[PDB]
Amino acid sequence: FNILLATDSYKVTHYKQYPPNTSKVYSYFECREYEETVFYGLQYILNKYLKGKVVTKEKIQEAKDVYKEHFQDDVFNEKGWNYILEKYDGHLPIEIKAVPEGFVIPRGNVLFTVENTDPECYWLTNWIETILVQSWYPITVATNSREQKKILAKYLLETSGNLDGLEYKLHDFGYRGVSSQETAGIGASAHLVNFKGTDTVAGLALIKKYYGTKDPVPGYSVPAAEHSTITAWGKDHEKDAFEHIVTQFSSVPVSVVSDSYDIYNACEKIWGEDLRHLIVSRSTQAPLIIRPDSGNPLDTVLKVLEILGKKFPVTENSKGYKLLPPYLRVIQGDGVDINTLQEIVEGMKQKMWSIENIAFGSGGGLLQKLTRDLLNCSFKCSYVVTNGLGINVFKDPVADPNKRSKKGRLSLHRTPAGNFVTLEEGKGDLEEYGQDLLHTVFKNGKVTKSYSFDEIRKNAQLNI
Amino acid sequence: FNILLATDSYKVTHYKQYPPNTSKVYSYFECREYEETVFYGLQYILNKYLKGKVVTKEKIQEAKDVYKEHFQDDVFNEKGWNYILEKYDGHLPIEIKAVPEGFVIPRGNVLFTVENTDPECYWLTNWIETILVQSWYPITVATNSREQKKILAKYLLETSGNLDGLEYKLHDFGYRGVSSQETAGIGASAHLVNFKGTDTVAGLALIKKYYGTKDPVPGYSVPAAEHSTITAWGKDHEKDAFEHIVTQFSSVPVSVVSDSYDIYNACEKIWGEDLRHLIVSRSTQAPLIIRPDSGNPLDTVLKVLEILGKKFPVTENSKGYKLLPPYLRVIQGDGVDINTLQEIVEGMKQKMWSIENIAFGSGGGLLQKLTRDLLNCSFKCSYVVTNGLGINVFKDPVADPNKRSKKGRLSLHRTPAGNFVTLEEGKGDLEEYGQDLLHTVFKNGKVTKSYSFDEIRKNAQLNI
Ligand SMILES: O=P(O)(O)OC[C@H]1O[C@H](OP(=O)(O)OP(=O)(O)O)[C@H](O)[C@@H]1O
Ligand SMILES: O=P(O)(O)OC[C@H]1O[C@H](OP(=O)(O)OP(=O)(O)O)[C@H](O)[C@@H]1O
Ligand SMILES: NC(=O)c1ccccc1
Ligand SMILES: NC(=O)c1ccccc1
Ligand code: BEF
Ligand code: BEF
Ligand SMILES: [Mg+2]
Ligand SMILES: [Mg+2]
Ligand SMILES: [Mg+2]
Ligand SMILES: [Mg+2]
Repeated sequence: FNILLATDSYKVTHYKQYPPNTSKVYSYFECREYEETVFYGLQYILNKYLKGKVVTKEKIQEAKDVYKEHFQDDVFNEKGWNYILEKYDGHLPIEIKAVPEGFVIPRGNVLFTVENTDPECYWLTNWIETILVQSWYPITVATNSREQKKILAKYLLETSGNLDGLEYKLHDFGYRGVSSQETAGIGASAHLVNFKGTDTVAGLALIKKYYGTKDPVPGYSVPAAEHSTITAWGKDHEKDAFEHIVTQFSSVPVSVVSDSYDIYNACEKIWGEDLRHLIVSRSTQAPLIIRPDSGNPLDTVLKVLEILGKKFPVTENSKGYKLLPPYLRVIQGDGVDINTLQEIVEGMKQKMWSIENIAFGSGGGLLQKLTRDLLNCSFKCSYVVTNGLGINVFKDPVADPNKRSKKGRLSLHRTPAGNFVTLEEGKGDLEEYGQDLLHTVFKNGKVTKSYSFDEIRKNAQLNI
Repeated sequence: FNILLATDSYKVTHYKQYPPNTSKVYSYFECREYEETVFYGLQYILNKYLKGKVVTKEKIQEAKDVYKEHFQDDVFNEKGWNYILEKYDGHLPIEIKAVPEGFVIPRGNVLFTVENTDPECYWLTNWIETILVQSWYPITVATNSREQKKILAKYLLETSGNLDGLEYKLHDFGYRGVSSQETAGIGASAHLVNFKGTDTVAGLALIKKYYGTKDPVPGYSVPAAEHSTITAWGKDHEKDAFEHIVTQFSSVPVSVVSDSYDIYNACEKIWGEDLRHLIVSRSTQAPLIIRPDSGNPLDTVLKVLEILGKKFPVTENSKGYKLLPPYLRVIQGDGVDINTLQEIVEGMKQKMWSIENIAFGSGGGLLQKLTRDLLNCSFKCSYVVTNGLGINVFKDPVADPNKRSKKGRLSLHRTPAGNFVTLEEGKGDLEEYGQDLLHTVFKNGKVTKSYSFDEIRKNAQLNI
């Protein structure tokens, strides 16, 4: 990895475009006006990519050679990079202040600020815009996952009177559905801010290396079938496949995909009659988890529940909702996103089924079908020093008021009613609003303040 | 990186679920039934993740300890992985056959097959499903980027009579808007299959290392401003910023973002009057490229062109379309995806503006707003040998015939009309359709067949 080659190409030319006599460029990130966002993932980027000796003679030469060919021209700021190598032994003269990881912040507030600590390095602040803005991704996954947690909490509480098992109700299925190995780990770690169930193994190492937990691992799985393990037995032998698998995993929870040929027949005839004796004997700690995986997600869940409620003893919980026996549960892992998850839990409640009966698995919906535009994540220059005088800078495009940026030096505060406000134009220095919530997390090549994964989960909790 | 920890958790339990005495699992990838897809990116995966000694005593021990805690149990196949280390020096006993990279193949055809080459490693075929399925991402970037080229080609030909400079008409802006560094390199490389203009630098090194080009680099950029480099001058000095920047880059193309406060004023008054003398003196090889960046994409482009058409000497080309002078162009890089790209060029044609006048930048729409479901990318077991008997396997869910999978040993063929057909159930062996078009690209830890980025580009060309 070479930080000199990890920026937008045009940024290589910006050192020639800023006003002459500029000693400071100060910039910030917001989720510009999903009304509150979980701030998570910066600490990964600081440690992986930004800290320590990030400039060498060799990286400067490599970048010089690449850009000469890429631009067909000599624009690369070799002198500038060489200055960092010589003066700071290749450590970035940059200060970053950030809201603590896990904090839940309303849209349109400063989440982090970036400035150069040496007047020579005025061009560096926005050099690293590209890498820092990629923080949009763990923010958005963390945020969208917690929004699904809110829906789940709401309906579980209404239909059952409590929140037991909430943290295992949305399982990460997204390893194959994301764009790379690196994305898989980052995305999976972001979902684990809110939940404990994951099949995206990549998230575990990332958390362990960059954040840390008191517990051995941040996330858990159970044995589960896929279509190749059912279909390999041949179409006439689905029953043999189910029997083999549940007997193999007789003492732990086991998920068994049941829609290879006909989900309704598998529920009613195979699980519900032929193998019923191998199900009713299971423990509460080792249920059979039937997994439908096709058809309209709502229609299918409701029909599976209807089938099972006719073949197995249903109870009615204290809220008046129907409950399968403890040895039997359902996971819907197909077509799951925040919209369809809401549609399913609502349709269930309508039909008097407890949300206790159901869990969800989500791949693409959870980890891939998200953009930097969902929370309008943007990084803008708001303050510069030119000729030793500070000036408040911003954009305000005529045809789009929603692209207006903030002015001057920024700080984030609690309001008297306990909300948040971002103070502009260095007004936080007036101290009318208690103390700035942004803390220095990076300064001059060093990570200066870290958060464990345990503190992040605590910060990101739901109210209730 | 540890391949033992690079699969969906459930697959760790699958070796216990297959029928007893299974010696072969054979699987395949297709873009299940955007009618044609560019096959690109498997070779990156083969080289980075799968080839060579990918199993060591330490990776086995690492995986063992992680899974013990992740499953709260001993499920991990320590013995099977030890067998691979001991028998093959940690090289994967796997054969992969694939269509050549760059090939443009209709939906619902076999793209690659995977099978184990040791009866003991029947469980390994689908172990590596997760990692290979991520090939969806470069396939989908390459395909959607090629779909945009087809639109650009059609309107450029229609408005101008030729395709000159088509390869620079869609510029990659998506580095900040993807989910990771790795993703950035992968997606940017996929875009470079069709085009030559990129600001995502990460794409260059990936191509150079994994594919190779004749040319020093596969992609090019030009100097361009961002809002920080305009706004840093102060709102009253937008002219000084513009003058400084074009004068710094007087002899190369320069892109100047012009919407910081008022795009229409910037075009009509600042570029069209105050700084006009510095524009009309520029070379054809060094145009000013005005970049609007807000407002309704189509309405803004038309209005911008209308403004410039009144301030600068417009000609009419040989097709009857209006053309700006050669020292002046426009690039629209806000809100660009394949739908809005189509709307703008069509709206331009309607107003008699040559597509020669315009280029596009795209970030999220190009590299991030895409999922594994856009081309329905799926990997399925189609053939197993159990007790020495080969059997053709598939799924066919009742409520979704679009999830039906293919049966048996597969091959890809030309039809007599020169189209593509995928033959099932070993029927390729009958020789009635000529030769299988898949080639062995990986076998037993070695990459056995390879393509340069130049062969890939040539394979991925448009018919035009
Ligand atoms: O939320 P998603 O990204 O869809 O991931 C979840 C789906 O992924 C797996 O199957 P896959 O989609 O690989 O195959 P299928 O379409 O044939 O079920 C799984 O069985 C779910 O169906
Ligand atoms: O296609 P996209 O992924 O949107 O990327 C392209 C956009 O990104 C950059 O600005 P940015 O979006 O960072 O800030 P802005 O929204 O204030 O223009 C660029 O100036 C384009 O507007
Ligand atoms: N455990 C599962 O059911 C699963 C399915 C697909 C992808 C990931 C996990
Ligand atoms: N060169 C550009 O205008 C650009 C803008 C945004 C991101 C990348 C590149
Ligand atoms: F494992 Be199945 F084809 F979703
Ligand atoms: F660089 Be601008 F804020 F799109
Ligand atoms: Mg599935
Ligand atoms: Mg934007
Ligand atoms: Mg912009
Ligand atoms: Mg699917």
